[PDB]
Amino acid sequence: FCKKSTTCEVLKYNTCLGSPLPYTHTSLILAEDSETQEEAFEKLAMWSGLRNAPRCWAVIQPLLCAVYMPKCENGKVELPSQHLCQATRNPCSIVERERGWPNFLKCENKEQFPKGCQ
Ligand code: NA
Ligand SMILES: [Zn+2]
Repeated sequence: FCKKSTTCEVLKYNTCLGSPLPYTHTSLILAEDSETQEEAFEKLAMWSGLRNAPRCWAVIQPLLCAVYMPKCENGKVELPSQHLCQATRNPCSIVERERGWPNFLKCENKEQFPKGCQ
């Protein structure tokens, strides 16, 4: 329940939004707007507008990477934490005005963002 069972695929990129990754396997099961890694790349660049607000970017960048390019290992993908999600709501509240959060990026989604597994 802190992880989701899935089939891992080899990462086509070694970088998520500037950050080098310490893993080479991923899954697209968490990003409900992407079916391929090439689509996840496109959607990730779409979120890169939040760079102009450092206090938003500091928390939203690790979260988006945990959703779009998460670590897959031994048939399981890791789930992003509820604490990390809630930290984004306030400094990134501009999203609510401009487009709103997708269901897979809402904190009320307890199966996507469970608490405990930090
Ligand atoms: Na998907
Ligand atoms: Zn491998």
